[PDB]
Amino acid sequence: KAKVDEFPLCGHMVSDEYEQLSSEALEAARICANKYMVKSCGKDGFHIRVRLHPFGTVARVHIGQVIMSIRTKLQNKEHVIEALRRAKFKFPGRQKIHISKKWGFTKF
Ligand SMILES: [K+]
Repeated sequence: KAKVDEFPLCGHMVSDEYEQLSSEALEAARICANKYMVKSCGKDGFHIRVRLHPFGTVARVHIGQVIMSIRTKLQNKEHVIEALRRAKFKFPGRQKIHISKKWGFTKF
């Protein structure tokens, strides 16, 4: 089950570049974001996930496409921003950070 009720604040690393991202860069970024989150919110104070596939491998990203998402308690908003802001260093091109109560999903 997804802790949507307990971790209502969502942070999203939104791509602003079209490009291929290696499994190594994506994992690096997840490590980075995870590390800061555990020491800032507690190993169980959040949920993190890479929204790209295949996840060596290579994954494609489009402009405006979510790369990574974190959910936690409203009080940790600032830590999420810092987690995503650091992690975006493992990826070339430009990335943006979006905060909301929605996790988002692919739709047609
Ligand atoms: K970057």
